[PDB]
This record gives sequence, structure tokens and C-alpha cells, in this order.
Amino acid sequence: VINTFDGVADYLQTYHKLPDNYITKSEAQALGWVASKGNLADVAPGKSIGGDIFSNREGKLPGKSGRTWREADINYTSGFRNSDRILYSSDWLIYKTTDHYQTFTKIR
Amino acid sequence: VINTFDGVADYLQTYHKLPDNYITKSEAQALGWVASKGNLADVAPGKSIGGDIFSNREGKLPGKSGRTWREADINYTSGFRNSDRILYSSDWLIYKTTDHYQTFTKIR
Repeated sequence: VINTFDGVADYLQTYHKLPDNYITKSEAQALGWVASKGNLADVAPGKSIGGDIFSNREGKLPGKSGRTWREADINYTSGFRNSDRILYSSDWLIYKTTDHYQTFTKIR
Repeated sequence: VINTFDGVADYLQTYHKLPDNYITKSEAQALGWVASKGNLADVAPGKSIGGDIFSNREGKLPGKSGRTWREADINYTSGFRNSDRILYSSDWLIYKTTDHYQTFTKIR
């Protein structure tokens, strides 16, 4: 399983997709994920939430026409989701946040 | 320092090795390179990442039995790595990419 900042970052930039252990929120919900119950590991063992569009509401990440930002959970193993996320753009800029999308720093 | 597409391309085809300013990722990591910190120029001034095996996962580069593909960074001087790479085979076909290995074109 690849779920570290560095592992996922390098996987994205080379292969241009998330590793196989990622599923979107929508897919997780379809498998019976109930966020308020913290049960992702029961209904999808070994998987992490990732791949969803990050709207970048506060325009904190560098915006450009045609650039799309996505997120993925980092360091997740079980229970409620943590506060760690990788943010990656369609042109493979990679940022990280450890504080629930409050601050971002560049890692690739 | 030789770190341009044309300079490295011609060096490879004549001398059949990278110029001296190249080190592999493994060597860089051993010198204290931390990719997420963008610090290669601090721990190895004047050097660029290059020499590593490129697995050619998406079979985008022309494959053949016994042909090995390697990569090297191009145009790097400091900070995080850029998106520019030379791809060279063991029989000295030279390709370039400027978009993180998404597209390749022939230069020698």
C-alpha cells in the first residue's frame, strides 16, 4: 500500500494516477462508508479516500485556466479520517496539508 | 556544467555516459537530498538527478528486447525538480519530455 506523502507524490508524477488503494468518497459511500461512524476500514480494508476534486474555494492553491486540483488522504489506516492530504494538479504540482486544508506547502 | 537537451544529447551519443554533473536519486538521497524540501542544490551544488532506469510503464517509448531506457533531469539549477527530462536508450536513441513523462519526442 502506498499512502505516504513521498510515495504518493512520486507515483502521481510518474504514473499520473493514484495508487490502487484509493477510492473516491462516492465509491466509498456506495460500499457502506458512513463518515459519522468512522467505518471505512470495515467496509473497504486497505483503502483510503482520494481522487476527488478539490474546489480550492479560498483560492489558496495556485490557480490557472484549465488546471484542476484533486485531493487524497495521506497516512490513513483506520477509524475517522485524519487531517493529512495531498493536493495535486492536472499538471502535477504537488502540495500537502496537515491541518485540514488550512495551509498548504509544496512537496513536488 | 552540461545540462541542456542538446549538450547532454550529444555527450551521450559520443561518450556513451552522462556528464559528471549527474547523480542518481539513490546517490542524492545518501547525500541528504530530501525531495519534499527541494534541497538538492544545498546538499549537492552543481549536480542534477540523472542516470536512473526509466521503467517506461506506459510503453510510450519504443521498446525492444535488451533495450534499456534511462532518464536525466534537464535545465535543473536549484529548488524542486522541474518537468524536463532526457530519455536515452542503451542503443542511444534520445527522446525528450517537458511535461513529466506524459509526452515524448525524438531529439537524436
